[PDB]
Amino acid sequence: MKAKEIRDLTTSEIEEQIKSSKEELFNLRFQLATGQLEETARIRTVRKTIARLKTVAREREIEQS
RNA sequence: UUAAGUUAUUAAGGGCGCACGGUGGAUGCCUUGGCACUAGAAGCCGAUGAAGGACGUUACUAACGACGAUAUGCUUUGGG
Repeated sequence: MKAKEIRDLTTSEIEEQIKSSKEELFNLRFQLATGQLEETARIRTVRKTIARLKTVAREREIEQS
């Protein structure tokens, strides 16, 4: 998910998306550990999604001040 | 046949010369790194936590670089 859609989302939606993305990342890591993950690029994709979500959240809580 | 006399051949190995190899890294050529300077700029950083480090971050990750739990990177504005 890109920064444009992230900015479309609302703050509560940003937090929920961060939670679900972190849960997905955890599941991906566990599959990788157990040897059940072939599509390894998903880990990096989700990591960058989380980074973008947090970036937009920080932008909002900065511009509020 | 005898006697007297003379002189070879031998190379175990060695010497000189020659040929062919090996080892070794000189020499020639080369440059990625240095050395001395010129002109211009700049001449401080730090409790808003520095210099320098430790430990981590990748699908696989021992090391250097980069980066910092938003980690082998995030947003934005321009270039291409």
